[PDB]
Amino acid sequence: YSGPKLEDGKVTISFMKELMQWYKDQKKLHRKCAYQILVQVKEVLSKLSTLVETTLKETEKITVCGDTHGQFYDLLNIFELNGLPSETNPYIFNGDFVDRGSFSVEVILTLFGFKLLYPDHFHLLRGNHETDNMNQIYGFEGEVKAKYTAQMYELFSEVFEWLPLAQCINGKVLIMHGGLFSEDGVTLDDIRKIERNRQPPDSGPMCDLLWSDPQPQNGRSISKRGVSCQFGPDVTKAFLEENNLDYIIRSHEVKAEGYEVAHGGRCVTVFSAPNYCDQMGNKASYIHLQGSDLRPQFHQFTAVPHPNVKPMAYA
Ligand SMILES: C[C@]1(C(=O)O)[C@@H]2CC[C@@H](O2)[C@@]1(C)C(=O)O
Ligand SMILES: [Zn+2]
Ligand SMILES: [Zn+2]
Repeated sequence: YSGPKLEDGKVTISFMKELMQWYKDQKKLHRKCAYQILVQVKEVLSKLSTLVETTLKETEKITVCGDTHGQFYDLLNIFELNGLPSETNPYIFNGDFVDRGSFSVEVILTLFGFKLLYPDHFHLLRGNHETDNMNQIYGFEGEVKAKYTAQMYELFSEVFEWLPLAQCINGKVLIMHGGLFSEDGVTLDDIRKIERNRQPPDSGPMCDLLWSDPQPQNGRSISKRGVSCQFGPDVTKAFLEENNLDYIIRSHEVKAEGYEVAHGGRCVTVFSAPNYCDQMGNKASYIHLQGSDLRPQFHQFTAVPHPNVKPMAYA
């Protein structure tokens, strides 16, 4: 084995650079190194609140990306366009790192590596795909079994359970993969108190955070997905008012231009998987936010070439 190795059992920037190249070239991280990253990131994640609360000073910025779905080559492209993560270039990836795309193992170990390297500046929130039900069906379990073992997959599942569910920046912008709630009256403190180390329930706020979608019309609707609800602009306004927030950023739906701003400015979607599943033809975006100005700035990008593996090849 001549690939990337941890230094004194820990991730370093030189290791991350070697890993990205190893992966670009379609090579596999030694099972022992993958194991070490999984055990170490589980420890880090298990210490975090369900609601990560981050302060951005007025000179600081942060980049928010939505779903990536195993599109490793597009992930590399985000880092080339926007710079590598660092203490001065923080990232939030908003769920759905795996499944559908056929380089899910490469995406997740790269993201985990950076979480380890910059724990206070590199943020991962759970998506509806960081769950067992979903992985068993949509490729990630298949991909892990092919590249490693069922045992490695079980370890991934355990780590996913520790991913936080939401992140609030400056007490003003709340970020979650899915969206808001099937019931009124949910508070930031309620989110902080969610016992999140589990597979999500079929209902309730942990389910909603991972699964809900905005709708244009006032009210709530039963979701077409068969889980959670669609929520209207009235739901969003009431939630922001109670919680003294300005707006929410969420992901979880493909958008032709990579983003959408709904509810009169209150509910932003960001989606970071361009030409989703080699078929959608959509643009992707990431968002920049600055401490001095938390309004969202959208940066669009398009798909780049990848090796000839079809989406869902391991599904
Ligand atoms: C279909 C998607 C998925 O399966 O995760 C994929 C495409 C849009 C968004 O990401 C989606 C709807 C989601 O629910 O996360
Ligand atoms: Zn998704
Ligand atoms: Zn989703």
